Amino acid sequence: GVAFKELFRFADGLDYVLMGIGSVGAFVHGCSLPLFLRFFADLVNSFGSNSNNVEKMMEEVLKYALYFLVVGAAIWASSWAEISCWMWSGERQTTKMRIKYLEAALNQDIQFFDTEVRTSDVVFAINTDAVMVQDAISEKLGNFIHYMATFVSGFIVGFTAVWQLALVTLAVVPLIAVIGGIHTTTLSKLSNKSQESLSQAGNIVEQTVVQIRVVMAFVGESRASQAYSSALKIAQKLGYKTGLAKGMGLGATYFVVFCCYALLLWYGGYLVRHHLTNGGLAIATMFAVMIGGLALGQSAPSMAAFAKAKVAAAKIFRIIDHKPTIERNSESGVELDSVTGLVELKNVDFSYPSRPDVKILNNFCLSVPAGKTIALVGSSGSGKSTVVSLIERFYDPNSGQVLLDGQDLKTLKLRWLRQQIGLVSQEPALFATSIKENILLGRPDADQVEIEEAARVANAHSFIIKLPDGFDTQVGERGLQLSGGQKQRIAIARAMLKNPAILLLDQATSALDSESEKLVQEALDRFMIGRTTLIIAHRLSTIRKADLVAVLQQGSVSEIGTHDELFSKGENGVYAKLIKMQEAAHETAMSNARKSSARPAFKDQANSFWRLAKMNSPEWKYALLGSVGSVICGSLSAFFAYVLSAVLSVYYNPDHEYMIKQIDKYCYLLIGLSSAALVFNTLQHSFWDIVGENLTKRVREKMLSAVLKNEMAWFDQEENESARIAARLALDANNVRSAIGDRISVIVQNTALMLVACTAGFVLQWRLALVLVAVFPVVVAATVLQKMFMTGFSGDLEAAHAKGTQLAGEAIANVRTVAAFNSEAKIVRLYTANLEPPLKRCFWKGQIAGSGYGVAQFCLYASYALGLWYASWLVKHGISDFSKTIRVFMVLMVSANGAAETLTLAPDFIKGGQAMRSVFELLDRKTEIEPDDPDTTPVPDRLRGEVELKHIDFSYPSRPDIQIFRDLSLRARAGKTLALVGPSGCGKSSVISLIQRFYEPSSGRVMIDGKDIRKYNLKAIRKHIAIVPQEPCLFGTTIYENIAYGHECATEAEIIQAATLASAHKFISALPEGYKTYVGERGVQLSGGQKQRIAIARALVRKAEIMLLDQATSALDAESERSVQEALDQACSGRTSIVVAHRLSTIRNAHVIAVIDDGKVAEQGSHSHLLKNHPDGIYARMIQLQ
Ligand SMILES: CC(C)[C@H](C)[C@@H](O)[C@H](O)[C@@H](C)[C@H]1CC[C@H]2[C@@H]3COC(=O)[C@H]4C[C@H](O)[C@H](O)C[C@]4(C)[C@H]3CC[C@]12C
Ligand SMILES: Nc1ncnc2c1ncn2[C@@H]1O[C@H](COP(=O)(O)OP(=O)(O)OP(=O)(O)O)[C@@H](O)[C@H]1O
Ligand SMILES: Nc1ncnc2c1ncn2[C@@H]1O[C@H](COP(=O)(O)OP(=O)(O)OP(=O)(O)O)[C@@H](O)[C@H]1O
Repeated sequence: GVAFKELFRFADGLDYVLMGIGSVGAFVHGCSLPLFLRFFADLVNSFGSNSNNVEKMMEEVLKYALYFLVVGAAIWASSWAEISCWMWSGERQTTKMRIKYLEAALNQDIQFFDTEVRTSDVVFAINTDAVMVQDAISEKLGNFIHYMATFVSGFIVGFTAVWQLALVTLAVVPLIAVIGGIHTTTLSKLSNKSQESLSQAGNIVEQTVVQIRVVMAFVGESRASQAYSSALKIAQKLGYKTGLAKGMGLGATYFVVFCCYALLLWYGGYLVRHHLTNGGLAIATMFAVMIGGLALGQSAPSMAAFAKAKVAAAKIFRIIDHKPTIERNSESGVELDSVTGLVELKNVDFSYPSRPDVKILNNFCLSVPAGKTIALVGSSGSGKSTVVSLIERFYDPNSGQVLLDGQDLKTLKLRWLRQQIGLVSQEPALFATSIKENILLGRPDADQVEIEEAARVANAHSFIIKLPDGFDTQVGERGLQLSGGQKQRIAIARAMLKNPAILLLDQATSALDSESEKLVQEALDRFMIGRTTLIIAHRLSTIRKADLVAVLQQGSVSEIGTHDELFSKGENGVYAKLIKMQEAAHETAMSNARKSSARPAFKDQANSFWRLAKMNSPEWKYALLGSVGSVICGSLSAFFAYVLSAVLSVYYNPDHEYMIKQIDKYCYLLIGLSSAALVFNTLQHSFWDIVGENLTKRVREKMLSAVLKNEMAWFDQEENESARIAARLALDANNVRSAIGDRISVIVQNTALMLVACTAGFVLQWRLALVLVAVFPVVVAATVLQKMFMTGFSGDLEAAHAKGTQLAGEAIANVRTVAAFNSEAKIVRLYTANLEPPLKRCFWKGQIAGSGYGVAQFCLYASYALGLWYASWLVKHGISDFSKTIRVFMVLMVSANGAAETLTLAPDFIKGGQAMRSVFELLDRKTEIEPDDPDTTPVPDRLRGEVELKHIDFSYPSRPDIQIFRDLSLRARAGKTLALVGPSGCGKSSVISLIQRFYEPSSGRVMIDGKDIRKYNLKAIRKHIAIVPQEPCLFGTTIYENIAYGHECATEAEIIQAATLASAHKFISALPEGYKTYVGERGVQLSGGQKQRIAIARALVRKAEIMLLDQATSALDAESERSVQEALDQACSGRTSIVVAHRLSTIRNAHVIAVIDDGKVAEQGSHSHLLKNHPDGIYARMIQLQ
């Protein structure tokens, strides 16, 4: 909360012009609809009280039908200057704010991102705070002068027209506005209890799409639809009451509005027959208070955005001003002439200023000679990037002088000092630009010639030519998503252009494949010529090429020697322990880097309006009562325009005895047809939600029941991942609710007006009811634009500014890399030119949408001055009179307003969603493997378990390049063991994926008991085969269910004995709730070793003859692994087993051990066989490894 009138601090001379015009021109538009009614009261009062002198009919009406065109045409230059000088004065005060919010955050030291505000929010606050400030300069101030103009002019064309009918009307507007306040709140209670329950029943599909490999493995793909049904039966009983609370919520408006014109239109009839008030002045005074009375009601939402503005701007002015203390522009600095790379650190102690007690650096002493290959290889977790983060002078040391040619870092100029030092971190940084721009961030003023040879030295120039756009390829969201080595070599070239004198490299090839890390070292050795070089490395090749090696120890330099002297010490020194931490990062890198790859016209609406509304036919008895209630509220929207009209004819009758009677009908009917509005308005909106929701639940339970029939190969395809399936069941399920439900209640009750409004037109006077019906399109159009107003034109500016935000998103997040260069003037000048095409676009939407509301409020107030011109032309030529003509006119205009307050009450159909394409694509995709196929040979009794593979070839449809299996055959015998091993990670699990029929082999037969797996019912053949997954994640339920999720039915004693045989029952007996303990992702997270025990407890319940054990290791307990295997000795009692593991002691007693090699078996035998008959193979060497 800064204040008001400090938001406008970026203002200049010209923005004090666009707010003068945006205020006065928004004041003329406010004082119009009051000063239109008094040209309407004075018209009818003169048109209707001269029924004997026809000469004072022409020059009276034609005078006031030229005060409508002026009131018309003065809403060109008062609504093409309000809407088009605030939405352009909120683009010269927000856009100049986002520039200074990036000139004063990237120009701020790193410690500001540590002890002040997080880096998670300063990337957030440029997106969410710099929009809700912009909505309080432009729109919600322009919609606030406009109301106080209507409000004050609501009470001066009011209280001086008629005294005593203004005081009564002002005692009514409370009774309306306090009921419209009940209507807006009690919906918002259910609007946040309903969708919260949908987020409860929205992750129940997320606990199946993520774990699809276990759900489709077992039979239970139906029983995880049985929860998603019953978790939405809650979401109807929070949806049925939404209609019944909106049904009475409109009913208590049409009860008060009718029963407050039973008074104001009686008390008007008391005034005329005591000679105080005419007939124009008693319908004008009645409206001009009920215009200005309710126009104060929308002055609160424009006020509420002046509360969130002044506080969400206060988070931005914290960073704008914010004096630093480190001397970046230190023009009282010194300069050198010839550096040599002489770097020394003496008695340096340093830790972070976030935990000011640690001793990360403790008397650090490094001596770097000029032009060497010195390497800092110490223990992990001992800094090992903070040491790099001081030679750059990110921070400042607590105590100790950092020497550079015998000079301190607190002497030179940082703008000049950072130019000599090149730097490559572990992960590089490339911004959403082209290629040459991401190269010129090192040095600005190089030509094209110096760039092209340098990237060729870095071995990047080859595939840049292979790119289609060359060096103008837009790297970022587009740019065909270059690989990590390709991202690496550009940043290597980004330092080569700079020509540094000192080199700093921290884990260059730590995340690169064996192909490109050779290619990097081909470029590094070219770049390490004659330069002072400090490399923290990852492999021995740099260590062998290292000149001098220093060894850290707990924040202290321990060993200072060479590559050979530290190697000659043997295991006496720490250099042998450096090997112990070396290849721990070698093999775990590209195994896990593989895991990143292994884990990854009107005929369009022809039947989609009809096939959709054909499965919506067990409920026709609830949509032929809500159509009855849509006609009755169709009449009462137009019957009210008749009573208000025909009273206005009674006021000009000189018989004060027909006037007491013929008011006393139109007051008693107005109460008698007020009680039959509230009763028949909770049938129009209540029964069009019981037809509403019971379609929507019937669609959500067919989509998930038809996603789970697609093959496993369908499910990892490009768009079918986890976060994109729940979107197709959240957007497509709710956007299809508003297509059959709303647009029968709207299309009918905007026809029940026309049979009652135009009937009064084509009975009383058949000639006036053509000209009004010909101009009847432009009236109902012009009321929609008065209702698209008050929500503001040009909404949702996230889409117009999502491209420019991405450059500020990556720049703040890379604040060490950006400040490692002097690239803090280009990220300013490139944040500019991502705004200049979305700045001119917001301009020309001002000059178009300003006039598109400008004309359509002139064609309304002109078509009133042509309707009421054809009134006096009939009276002058004796074809009609006053009583029939003004009874026609006000019916056809007040009903015309009542039409347009239907289209903006049930919105979102006029291409509100074309999502009907996305639904029927998903319900009607055809599979190739039917998971429950009728007419198939059944499963026999409890079989011997003959697993056998014959001449099998495989290829994933995601990557059909590499063939996995090349004429592979393998046979499990009648129930002993077929334990398999192999090299190169747990990708070997793609043998189990062939048995489960998750995929299809390229050639061969998958025969079981001499019978193919295409000759069984697929759920029936997935009955007898258990499977332990690799990394078990669990369901957000009880442990008692996750073990009961292993059979069709479940009994108590079967769960208890099996978990005891699983040997997890002990600590389960020591848990707080034990079996009924709530686990998953919403409660107690467990250990990975106990996650293994639950998964093994799952598989034992199946009593499966065939069993497929994946990696049962990484249960870090030598006691438990032996004891579980003792039970696993009994877990194969007459059972066929494939056991796939790592440690050879598990397969020590295995019958048939085989090795995967090049799509073929390598060796066949066991422990006593392959060490006897083929002792020179792979099976003997890995025993010495373990
Ligand atoms: C026949 C026309 C010449 C007419 C006078 C016209 O100028 C005027 O703009 C009409 C369309 C408006 C002006 C005031 C409006 C009313 C504003 O005050 C009312 O009585 C409110 C009460 C309540 O808010 C209703 O939902 C709308 C309702 C009932 C409006 C119905 C239509 C109007 C009567
Ligand atoms: N503000 C901070 N920024 C970074 N590290 C911090 C900070 N405060 C404390 N630290 C500690 O500094 C340590 C630096 O990490 P570590 O010593 O494991 O090597 P590293 O810097 O991560 O090496 P690399 O970046 O090459 O992986 C962290 O373990 C962290 O606990
Ligand atoms: N879930 C998956 N979907 C599609 N393709 C995959 C999947 N997992 C892995 N792959 C592909 O298979 C390749 C290697 O995984 P695979 O399962 O073939 O291991 P493997 O060759 O059997 O390993 P091993 O050396 O242990 O025999 C990867 O390059 C990857 O592209």
